[PDB]
Amino acid sequence: TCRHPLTDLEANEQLGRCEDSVKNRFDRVIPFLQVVAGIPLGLDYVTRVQELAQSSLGHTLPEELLKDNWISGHNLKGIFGYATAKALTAATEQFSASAIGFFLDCGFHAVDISPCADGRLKGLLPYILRLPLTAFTYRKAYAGSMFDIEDDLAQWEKNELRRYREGVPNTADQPTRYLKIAVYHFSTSDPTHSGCAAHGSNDRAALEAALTQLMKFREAVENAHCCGASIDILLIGVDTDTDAIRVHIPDSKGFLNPYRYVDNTVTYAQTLHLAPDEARVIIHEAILNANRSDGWAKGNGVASEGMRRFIGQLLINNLSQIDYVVNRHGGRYPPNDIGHAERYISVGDGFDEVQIRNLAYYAHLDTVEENAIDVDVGIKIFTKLNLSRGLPIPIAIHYRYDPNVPGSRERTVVKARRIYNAIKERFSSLDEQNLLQFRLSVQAQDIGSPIEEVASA
Amino acid sequence: TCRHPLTDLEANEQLGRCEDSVKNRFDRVIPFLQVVAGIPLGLDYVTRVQELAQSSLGHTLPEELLKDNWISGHNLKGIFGYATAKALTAATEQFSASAIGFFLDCGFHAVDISPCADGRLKGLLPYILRLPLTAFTYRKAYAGSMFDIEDDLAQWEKNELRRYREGVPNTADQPTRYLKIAVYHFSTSDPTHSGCAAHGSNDRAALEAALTQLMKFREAVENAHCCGASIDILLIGVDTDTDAIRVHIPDSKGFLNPYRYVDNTVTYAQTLHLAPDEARVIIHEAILNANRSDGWAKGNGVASEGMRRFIGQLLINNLSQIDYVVNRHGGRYPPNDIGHAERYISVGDGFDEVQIRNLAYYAHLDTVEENAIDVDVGIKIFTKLNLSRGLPIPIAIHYRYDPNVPGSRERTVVKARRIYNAIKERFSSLDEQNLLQFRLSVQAQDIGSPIEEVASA
Ligand SMILES: [Zn+2]
Ligand SMILES: [Zn+2]
Repeated sequence: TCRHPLTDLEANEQLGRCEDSVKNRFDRVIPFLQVVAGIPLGLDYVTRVQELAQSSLGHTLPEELLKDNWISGHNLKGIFGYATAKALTAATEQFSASAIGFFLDCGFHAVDISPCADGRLKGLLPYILRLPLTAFTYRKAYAGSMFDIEDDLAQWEKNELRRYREGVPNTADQPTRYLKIAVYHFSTSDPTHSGCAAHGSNDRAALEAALTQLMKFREAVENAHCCGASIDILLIGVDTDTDAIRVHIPDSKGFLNPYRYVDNTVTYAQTLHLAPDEARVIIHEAILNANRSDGWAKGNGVASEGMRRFIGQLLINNLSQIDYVVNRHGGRYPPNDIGHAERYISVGDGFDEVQIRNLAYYAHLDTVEENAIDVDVGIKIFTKLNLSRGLPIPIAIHYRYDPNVPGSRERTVVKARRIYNAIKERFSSLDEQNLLQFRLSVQAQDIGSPIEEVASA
Repeated sequence: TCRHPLTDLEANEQLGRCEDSVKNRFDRVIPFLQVVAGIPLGLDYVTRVQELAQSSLGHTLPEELLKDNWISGHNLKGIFGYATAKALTAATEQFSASAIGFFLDCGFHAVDISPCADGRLKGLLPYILRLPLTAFTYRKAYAGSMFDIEDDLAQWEKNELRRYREGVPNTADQPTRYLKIAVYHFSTSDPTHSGCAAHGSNDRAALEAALTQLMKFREAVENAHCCGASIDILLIGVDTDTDAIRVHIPDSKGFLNPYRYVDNTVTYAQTLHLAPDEARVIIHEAILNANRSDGWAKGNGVASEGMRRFIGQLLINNLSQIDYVVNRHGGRYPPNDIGHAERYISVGDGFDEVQIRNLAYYAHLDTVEENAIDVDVGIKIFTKLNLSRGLPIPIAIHYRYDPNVPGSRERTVVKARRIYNAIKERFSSLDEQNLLQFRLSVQAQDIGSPIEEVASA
């Protein structure tokens, strides 16, 4: 078990430290609750619980959570909800140009990544791809990578208008394109149970669904606008057991083949014992041989220089993540980490500060009526994850708003409260048992904006 | 009672003929139902009902509506729903460049009108303003003229991108602007009961709400984009009793004063006995005196030539509608026509083919969860309008889709069925009594596209 020459050691250590700290903050709540349940409800109950909470979780608890526990029993569910919300707040607060130039040199003025809403793909940008979130990098996760065409088209139009009017990334005459990346996931160890649940854990079904959505988006962009407007499409598959990516190389015209791809597992295997420059040569030629391969991978021409450079950089970055997983877990995630191990249900736009693998179940929705199935899937997952142990389900309803648009924050807060009430009236049996805990938050759309808590009522 | 020299007589006759035909098609159903209720449920019930329907409504009825009526009683509610749907279909089927040049000469490359969702404002474009619906004219009605800023901003961005890329209306360097018109309504005879129900029938409240929304949209456009991007705003008030408009004249910088306006009632009064050219001179100077007036109407500078020409054309067009109302109803709508007299509830994008005053109650919504209050208001209105007489409430769920975007039609049909089910589960008491009848339809976003019925399940 040696180290790859291209591994980013200090970045790996930093990422591991952040992951460990956040997961520990979320996980230490349960032992504290178990200790609390053994404290008699005497006259010293409140003081003892408060000092124990200060010693364990680093914060105290509101007296309303403990004031009437002597007559109403231990308020373990309320303490759990409060502690989970505090852990999420602490994680976000603790988290809180070169990428644009690199994208421009590769021939793109904007990169749009649409991975699956699976929790195992949450850390796709900071861990698997090592791509920072910039003003021109977007991450819109959907269930089964089934991203919506209309909003992507609107984003494309907005970016093109910005290029035409101000040329913020670059002037409109530059021959750069809009890059849309679709990410599917699969499990090598358990293909039939640990795959994409949106497609019945069928690897090829997820692959073809993502490819079809990419093709539909490209054709919609072509149809909606004239003068030969077009976009570039990229397809990436992630093995959730080893966090290794296979990138489907487009041909000269940009079409993607489900069989023409570069797999980073064999690349890591065959570049382990070489030297940095030689490994870079290896991946540079390997992209070419994969793109020029025949048979089922028959492709017309070869991909552009920018495409190949971008894919090579992606593979080099993913090598560090493969090495990170090998170091931390001996080459494969533990059996508990292979499946669902989420700590809370994220509803709305999600958090850009806690992009950690298998931390939360994300349900991209603006209305419960439109995407109820995501909420039901999350509740079903947490029924086994949490309700089996008797713990309540924590739900963070987070939304982003644009401060430039007048009245946007109030509308966003109203939307958050509406979502909270809709999730309340559904699963009303779980509500009556206090098995659902909520926290509502809003944030400005700018990167690094503070997160503001809002009252549930 | 003489005729205004500027009245468009043949256009008035044509409009009156269409209004009469559509309203008669909708209204003749009830007498037919009353005749049907007197037919004994013998062996000749089906044949007699079918021949009566052919003689009266011009179409037959499905046998399933009448096959089991002998044991289940008269199916008057089902026949009512079917006949109302057929009447709407007949009206739409019967309904089924110069404007762009006129807009360009006035300095606008796109006109966006956002009237109140009141049924009395339904015929605002073809009757009150005489403005045809073109590829660059949009009509987005909202309750209380409370139009949404985000979609308007998206439409502005799309239009500007089209100008920059292809210059379909005109090239981007042309000094034209995007024109946004907000229309509020008021009642002269019954100000406190027949005003804007979204603002408690308060005229000044509706005026200031519309003005505030226009100002918010202008400031949002200014903030979201640099290089001094801006839009033009116009405010119009409509007296639903006489269909007369007062247009608030902007000053040199485009700001609007709630007190600086030209009223078309006094204009019609003072131009009745003059000649066409003299009347045109009168309205041309009247715009100037109103815009230069002082006191509460103090404004900085005078409006541009294009603005004044557009407002003058609007007033000249509205003169014909004032004359039309004077001819048909003796100067004021009948007391039954002053209030609510709608025939069905339109849910979704509405119909561009039946723009007739007080024909339908429109509820602009994509989700019942988001805009439930519109549905409740419509149900409350039709409880007095229809449920008092024992008739069911007819609801047309209509939506528009873009054929260019792949999979758009299927998504739209799914959305229509979802809306239908959501309205079904709400007001379930009305559903169980068969007091809600539905028809679901989709249409391509292009003007003049056919309307396609879809099954409720
Ligand atoms: Zn998935
Ligand atoms: Zn109104």
